[PDB]
Amino acid sequence: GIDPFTPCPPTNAERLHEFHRAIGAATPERPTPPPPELLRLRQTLLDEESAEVRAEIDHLLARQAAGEALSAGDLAPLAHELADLLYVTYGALDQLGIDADAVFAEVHRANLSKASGPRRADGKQLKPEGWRPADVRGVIERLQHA
Amino acid sequence: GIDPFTMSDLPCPPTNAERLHEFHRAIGAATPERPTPPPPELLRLRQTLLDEESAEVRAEIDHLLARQAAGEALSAGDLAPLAHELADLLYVTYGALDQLGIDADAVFAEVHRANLSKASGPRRADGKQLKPEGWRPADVRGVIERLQHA
Repeated sequence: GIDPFTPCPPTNAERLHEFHRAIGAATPERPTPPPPELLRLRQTLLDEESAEVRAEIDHLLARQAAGEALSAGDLAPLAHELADLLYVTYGALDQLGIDADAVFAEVHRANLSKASGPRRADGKQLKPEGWRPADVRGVIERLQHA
Repeated sequence: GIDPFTMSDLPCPPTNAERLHEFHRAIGAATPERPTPPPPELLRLRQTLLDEESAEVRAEIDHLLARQAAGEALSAGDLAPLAHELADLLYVTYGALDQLGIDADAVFAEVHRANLSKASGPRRADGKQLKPEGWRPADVRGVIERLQHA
């Protein structure tokens, strides 16, 4: 039964669950339809961070257009903003009670499978024979019933 | 090292960042291990990918909101398109970091540390989060400097 003889490192999705506990945002374990106020907030957070990343890439491109060879350190603001974007993307999934890792694993499976196809002469990736799309409707279902 | 008794299946799954590194190897595009300034073509591609995916997520939230405005009660299944698109957004955000040779997990860990620390602050009367005593901002420059070395 149970006796003295009776732990993977946390993932970034799991970090968002810890964060939302810390800010008192009590987020659900299983997929949960959100109130509209939550959707609007998540939209705003995504729009704001996306714009920040976009602007930073524009700034790096302008420096390159001027003849600059950027250094690694020059990438720090962009890297920071990309991580902030992950933070609000994971954040939206977590507030929806949707396991980001489970959904991501399915999208990764379909993308990796697509990568095994040939390329067109012009370089476009083609799908292989027997390629199955990501079935995210199926993932949501399994999360509801586990 | 390894022997007839070794268990090859790892006790822990790859991180999503690690999955992007695997993806890039699969498309021929074998990306750098350390921070690497990109050519402008690479930045333009990553920008387009982010713009397209963020626009898809945005429109899908708009559609959910329209249905709620109409009096509908969303089901968990109604969230699948949005969840798919948020995951695609993760895919191209991690993809950008991986193409820059920047370990997304190391940068995220620092952002997380600072955000979690801020969450330990008090709230103002109107609920605005305040920083605690001893708060230190995310030092992503320092992370990038460290990633350049063994």
